[PDB]
Amino acid sequence: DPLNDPNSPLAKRSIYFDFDSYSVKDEYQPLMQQHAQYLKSHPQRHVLIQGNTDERGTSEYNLALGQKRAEAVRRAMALLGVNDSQMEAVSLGKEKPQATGHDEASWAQNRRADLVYQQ
Repeated sequence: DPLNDPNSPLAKRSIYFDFDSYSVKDEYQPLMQQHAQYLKSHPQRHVLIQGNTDERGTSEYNLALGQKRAEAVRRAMALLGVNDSQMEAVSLGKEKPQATGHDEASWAQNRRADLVYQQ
């Protein structure tokens, strides 16, 4: 399975965002296409799409922002013909920071949406 191959273009599972943005930049079209193709061709495969934010701003603000990030990714794959039934958009807000520093580098790493492929 390509989903288990670390050299497959499918190994890349994170989309990053600008400050305060939920726009999925153009550079991510081929990655969305790769994942979409995998999904459409494997009807049984389910992906959890988790939106994350950096720590700046309110708990509620960043929960809402994280949601919009996960939805932006789902939507981009929706548009490529993936069934809604294989996709779930959720938000972790600022609660699961991947980098734990308090600077531009850590924040940028946390303004992120991950494709979490289900067992």
